Amino acid sequence: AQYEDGKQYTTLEKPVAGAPQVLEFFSFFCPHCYQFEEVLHISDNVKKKLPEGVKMTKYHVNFMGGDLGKDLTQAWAVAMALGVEDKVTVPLFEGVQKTQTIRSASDIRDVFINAGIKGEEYDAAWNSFVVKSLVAQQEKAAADVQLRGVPAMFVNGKYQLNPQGMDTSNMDVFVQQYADTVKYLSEK
Repeated sequence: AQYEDGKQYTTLEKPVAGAPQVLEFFSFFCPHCYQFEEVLHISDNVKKKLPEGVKMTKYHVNFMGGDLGKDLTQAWAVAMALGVEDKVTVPLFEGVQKTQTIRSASDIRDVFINAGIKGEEYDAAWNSFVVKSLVAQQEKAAADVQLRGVPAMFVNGKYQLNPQGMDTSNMDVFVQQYADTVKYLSEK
């Protein structure tokens, strides 16, 4: 067929019940994730092609960057709680990987302040139990698919995108194949 298990996607041995419809995992430490987000704009091109009634979820992971990695998962929970993902994603990626000016929880916080989130508001969220449960959700989602690498995308808790089985000679064409594959899996 044109789409084949084991080629553009894989099937989870152990399907995950009640999983988000489209679930993407990343780390601000992850070099391919940087490419996916700032150069390829994967999350965005996927959404443009998702059928109506299909929601997209994006979670940060702990297993890269040690202590700072965990802080970033909590900051990403803060980002989700305040709904400011589209304001902090670029400066966090560049702060960790481009300028390398993010070295501590305080440096992460600076990114939010610079993005116009007020200090009291950031700190309140950071220390909130709503953010604690959002950290819990991120961890549990990754745990449910035995996640050992990023970037990763899962559709309906049963299919895992397989980008290594795609031509990367043209960046535009890779992105649409990725997006079209997600659309296909979504309609499965």
